[PDB]
Amino acid sequence: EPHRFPPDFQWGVATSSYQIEGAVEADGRSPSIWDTFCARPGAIADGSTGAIANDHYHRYREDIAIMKQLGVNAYRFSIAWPRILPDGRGRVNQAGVDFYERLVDSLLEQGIEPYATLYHWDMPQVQHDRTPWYDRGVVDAFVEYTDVITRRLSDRVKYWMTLNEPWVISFLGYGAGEHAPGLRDKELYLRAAHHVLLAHGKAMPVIRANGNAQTKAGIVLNLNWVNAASDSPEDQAAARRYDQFFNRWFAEPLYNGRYPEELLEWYGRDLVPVQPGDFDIITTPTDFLAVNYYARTTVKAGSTDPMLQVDFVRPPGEYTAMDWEVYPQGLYNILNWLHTDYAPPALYVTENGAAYDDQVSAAGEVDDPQRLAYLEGHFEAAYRAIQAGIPLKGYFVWSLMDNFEWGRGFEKRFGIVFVDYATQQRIIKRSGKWFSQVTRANGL
Ligand SMILES: O[C@@H]1[C@@H](O)[C@H](O)OC[C@H]1O
Ligand SMILES: O[C@@H]1[C@@H](O)[C@H](O)OC[C@H]1O
Repeated sequence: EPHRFPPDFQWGVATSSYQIEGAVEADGRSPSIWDTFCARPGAIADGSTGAIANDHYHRYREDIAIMKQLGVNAYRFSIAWPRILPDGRGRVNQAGVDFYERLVDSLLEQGIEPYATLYHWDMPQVQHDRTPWYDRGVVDAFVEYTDVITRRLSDRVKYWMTLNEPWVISFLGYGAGEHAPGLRDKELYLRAAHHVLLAHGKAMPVIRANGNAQTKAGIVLNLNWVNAASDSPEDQAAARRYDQFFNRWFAEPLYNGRYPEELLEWYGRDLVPVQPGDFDIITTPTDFLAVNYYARTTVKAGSTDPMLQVDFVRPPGEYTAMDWEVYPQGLYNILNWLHTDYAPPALYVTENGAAYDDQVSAAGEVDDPQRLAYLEGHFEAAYRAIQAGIPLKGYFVWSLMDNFEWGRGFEKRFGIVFVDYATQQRIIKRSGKWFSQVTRANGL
């Protein structure tokens, strides 16, 4: 009664360049804003950096053979700007383009469809020094990079995502100081949020011009299910503000050419650097909307976040090692909201997964029953979305393998494949062996 996904459903895994590649000085790559941020005392919980990570730069063929064992028909990765244009603009680093050619050819040779993210947070440092996200000149810098890389690969890459999680780039990078470049200012976050949207909309016709009739592109939004802690008017309004901040701030511009008006007023409307024609650019038609979903966030009126006047509440329930509530209904809820309000022609889940404490048994196995249960419940929510008529075309598990989890460093393991950092040994987890069966059965 709750069995099979559509016959051409895309089952994948996802990664990003800085989280897995390592070889940070190899083959002409220049430092990213993350290579510099990892130097800051207190920025990374375990004091780690992405300098080596999974060494996927060297080990990609072995990682693609693991993908074949998992039976995925798709693979979501990001392209490092610092390998392609190490001076940020101008001179193409041929050897960096060459890595992504070898990666894309190794994937298509194994029948794995490439889903390429253009921007997953690793701007070159030298380019951030000229154009941070809050400087409108960042838009043409991103379009130039997009132009260069899409010209080289669009014969072989059909699916293109512009930027990964505008909320993270803007708010964690410039509003909360938790991600590179590590600034913390309401105005800088709002400028960066606007310029991310404009870089999305200006990139879109360049991806299309450099491609063919098969080329599909879209943006990737992180979205979480937001819940008021109670029916108190103060708590309902706290939830609505947080929802406006987290979920609607990017979606409303993308589909309706407006920011959420109540939150825009709350902030100071003049702080957002909107020019005439900007919403026409931001609303440029997309082929799909990609969604990164992890959790339910429960909000009360409070002062924890002084910017939004909210506190977070943990309902009784199940939490990952990140302290993120496990709420698979939230994924159905988000997909249904997007379907009803915006009618994207296609939806992808480009990230969903969990971090739990993992150990290699005496027998060399990784028994992760809480990660397996996490995935089973979310896959079941996706199946329900499809049965309700929501045009969900694919699902990418975060992550293929344990990697550098940004401010959490390597202590949080998201992989369905375990990495022994002492040896770079990959061990497919119990959750990975289970997924190996889901992909092959195309269902649960
Ligand atoms: O994507 C985001 C994560 O990387 C960070 O820890 O804070 C919020 C998340 O949704
Ligand atoms: O890259 C990932 C990000 O997109 C998600 O929200 O945060 C977890 C990271 O693993």
